[PDB]
Parts: sequence; structure tokens; C-alpha cells
Amino acid sequence: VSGKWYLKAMTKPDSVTPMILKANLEAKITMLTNGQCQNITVVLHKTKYTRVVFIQPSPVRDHYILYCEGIRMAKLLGRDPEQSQEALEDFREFSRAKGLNQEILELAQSETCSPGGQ
Ligand SMILES: [Ca+2]
Repeated sequence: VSGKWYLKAMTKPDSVTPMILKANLEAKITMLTNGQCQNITVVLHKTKYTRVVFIQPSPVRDHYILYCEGIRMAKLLGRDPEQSQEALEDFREFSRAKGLNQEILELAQSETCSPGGQ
């Protein structure tokens, strides 16, 4: 669960850069949001982690599913960028199976974020 990862879907972002999980666990995405850039860097510490976040394996080759409470959403991380309909279908069930049913948004993959006119 280390290295380049791709946040593929989620139950706001207009595009998203790759994810970098360093091992407490430490993630860095940068997120394109209405012509801005949100550079995130969230340490996850082991208590299910900490917001509160449960990482769980996906049933599918090369994918993981995140549940986090703190509003509650769900995310589908992948190890290679391409769309996996069968990874989605499972992320949907999981998402309804945990109380979340507000549009599986499948994310746009940019290699950089440049702010509007910045
Ligand atoms: Ca938008």
C-alpha cells in the first residue's frame, strides 16, 4: 500500500494528481478545485486510522477502498490509472452498503495542478 496511487472515484474535485503514500501513514495528493490547487498532506496514525479513516482491500486486482468519517465519504484508490468498471461496480455496492449514495464521481487524472491564471 505504498508508492504512486490513483484516487479514481469518490461518493468537488475537478481533477486530481497522483497520490503518494509514505509509511503512521502519510499521503500527498494535490486537487484541482474550481481553478485552484489544494495540495494535501495528511498523516494517518494507527489507532482503522486517523478525521477517522478505515482503509480496506478492494476485492479487485490493484485497488483499495477508503471509508472515512469526519460528513462521511468513500474513495476508490487504484495502482494504475485506467478505468476499471469492475472496480467501480464494487465501490458502488460498498458505498450503498455503508450509507453513502450521492453520485459515484469518477475523477480526472492530471499530472500537475496549475491554478487559474496563476
Ligand atoms: Ca467544480
